[PDB]
Amino acid sequence: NDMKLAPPTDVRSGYIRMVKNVNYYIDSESIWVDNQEPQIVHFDAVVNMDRGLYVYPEPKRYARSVRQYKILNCANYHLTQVRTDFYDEFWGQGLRAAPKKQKKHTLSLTPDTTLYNAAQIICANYGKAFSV
Repeated sequence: NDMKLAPPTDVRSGYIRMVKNVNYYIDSESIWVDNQEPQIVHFDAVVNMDRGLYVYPEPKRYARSVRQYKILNCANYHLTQVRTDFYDEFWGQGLRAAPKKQKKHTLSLTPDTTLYNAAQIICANYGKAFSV
């Protein structure tokens, strides 16, 4: 209490920063385009946080960041949250802790949100070679 964090303002290489959330990044190495349907793209989002989350078995230990596995369908902008892991270092690495069960859901993305601008960037470089 309150265990606040000052998240890094220097962007680690390979990480693509979002406009709306300056602590929300796409991990560039993790991007995988689907072989069967090229419009489907899998990627990790990484969030460096404001406040340590004590999610670990040992409660002296707090996560500095989240790594979330996402699946994006560039045709309809449906975004599936697959998975979430907690890391004790920034940039989704370090000692890992995951929730007891994974909450999974698919959203239909709308304009003017962080996830939707993420999609715009992904689908313009990954699904296809350009935007429209």
